[PDB]
Amino acid sequence: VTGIALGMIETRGLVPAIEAADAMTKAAEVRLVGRQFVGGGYVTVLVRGETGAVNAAVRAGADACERVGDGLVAAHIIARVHSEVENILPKAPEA
Amino acid sequence: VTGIALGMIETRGLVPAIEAADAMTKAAEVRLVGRQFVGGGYVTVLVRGETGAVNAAVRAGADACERVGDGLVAAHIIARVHSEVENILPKAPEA
Amino acid sequence: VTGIALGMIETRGLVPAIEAADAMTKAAEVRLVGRQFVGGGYVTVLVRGETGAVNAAVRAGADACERVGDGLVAAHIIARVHSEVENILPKAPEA
Amino acid sequence: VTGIALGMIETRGLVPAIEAADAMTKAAEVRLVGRQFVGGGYVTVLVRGETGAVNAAVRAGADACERVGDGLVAAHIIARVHSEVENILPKAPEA
Amino acid sequence: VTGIALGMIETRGLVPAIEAADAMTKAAEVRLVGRQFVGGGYVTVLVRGETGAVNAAVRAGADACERVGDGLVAAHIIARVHSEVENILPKAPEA
Amino acid sequence: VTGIALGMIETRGLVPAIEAADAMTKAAEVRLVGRQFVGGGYVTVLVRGETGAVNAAVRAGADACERVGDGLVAAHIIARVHSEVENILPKAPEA
Repeated sequence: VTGIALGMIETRGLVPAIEAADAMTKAAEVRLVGRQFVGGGYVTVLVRGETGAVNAAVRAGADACERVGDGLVAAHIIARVHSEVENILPKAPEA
Repeated sequence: VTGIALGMIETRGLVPAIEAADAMTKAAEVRLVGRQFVGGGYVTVLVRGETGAVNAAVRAGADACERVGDGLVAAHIIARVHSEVENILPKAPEA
Repeated sequence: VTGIALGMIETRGLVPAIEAADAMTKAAEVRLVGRQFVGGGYVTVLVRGETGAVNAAVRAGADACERVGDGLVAAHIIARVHSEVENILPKAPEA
Repeated sequence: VTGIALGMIETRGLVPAIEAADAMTKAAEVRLVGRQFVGGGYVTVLVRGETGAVNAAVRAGADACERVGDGLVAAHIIARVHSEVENILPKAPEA
Repeated sequence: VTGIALGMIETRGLVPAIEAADAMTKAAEVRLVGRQFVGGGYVTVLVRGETGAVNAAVRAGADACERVGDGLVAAHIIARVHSEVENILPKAPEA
Repeated sequence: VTGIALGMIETRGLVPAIEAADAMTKAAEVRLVGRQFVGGGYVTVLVRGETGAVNAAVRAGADACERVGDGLVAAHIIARVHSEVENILPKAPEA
């Protein structure tokens, strides 16, 4: 796979997170690299790919959870992070 | 057992979670694979099975906690996740 | 002791939790098997016994904390959980 | 020292907790056996002693933090817990 | 250094905490002995010194963060804690 | 690199945090030294540099997340912390 764009969707609840997480990977060719628990209820999900692929993922992921549980927080794409920032980005999630 | 659909119910409180967790397994043939603490008070419960089995579980689990403690958050079914997503799904809960 | 019913009281604060925890064990013959911190402020307390014993525990535990600190969240009894669910139930609390 | 009554004060903030914690021990002869972080912002402080000693502690501790930071949550005394309950009570706090 | 008074400022956010933490040490001769995360968003910062030194620290620290981020929670001085209470006070923060 | 000014942006959500984190490093020459989870939903991001560099970073980082997810909390610069304070500042984030 090996694109490096970043898709991110932030939710309130893990349940919306997991639909997001899944609709995203069903959408385009992304890699789910992280699911984090931020405290306070937000959960983020994070996937990497090429730019087209990651643009689609997030769109699809957005309108999939927007009404699941307590809903969507943000949904956002950095087509190319800076190497400085990959030091806080996970490689693969913790199962 | 070995179905792979996913049942998920998100709650506010562990106490509603545990009724959910139990009414679900009493309902159909599902496996309780996870109970997670999301921070901020939501707790999720997660079970796997075949599709029929997991459709029933969640329905039953929903109307069982909807009035327990602080109540139900979401209740949702992914009849078939993508392997990318099983990397954040637990296999069995932590006792 | 060795009943298997379940008593559960959910609170907002540990202080209400501990009165609950104590009035419960003073009430009937239950075993305090868990005190968990759910994040977000709820704390749950959990005890096992026979059915009569655990019915009484919770009643007594309820009206004991209902006005302690930030108060009672839920109070609820599963006279018989399913073995699937004992995989998230603790055996004895962590001191 | 070795009384076994229990004094408990629950706060919103550690800062009110620490004034409580200190005014309490200055008040009567109690032992500070625990300071716990409950998540969600409440912090509890817990001390043991004889009954007179622990009655005074809490009174003094109450009106000492009631206006510190975000304030007092509860303040409560179990003159004698049940041994079942000492399994969730700490022996000495974690420094 | 080795005074034993205690300065404490509680905040909502780490960012106000860190300005506090710094304006305090710039103010008088205190030792930053702790920065704790209380859950729920409050963060506390804690410094030791002589009494004059620690009185000044906190004043300076107060009006420095009162408008940073989500702001100041409390700000408070125990000129002399009881040894019972030093069992919950850290010696030096965790970097 | 090796400046020692400090840039800090506090957010509500990790997703705004990560845009901040990235726009900052794209802005000037800073080092991302930390991303912390404060509990309760705030997340902070922290970078070091020279003064000019770190002034720019934060400005850029501010108006980049102000509308991402749940948004910006604070945004703040200590051109020179005190060595006492570097004992709570991380050296490099945890990946």
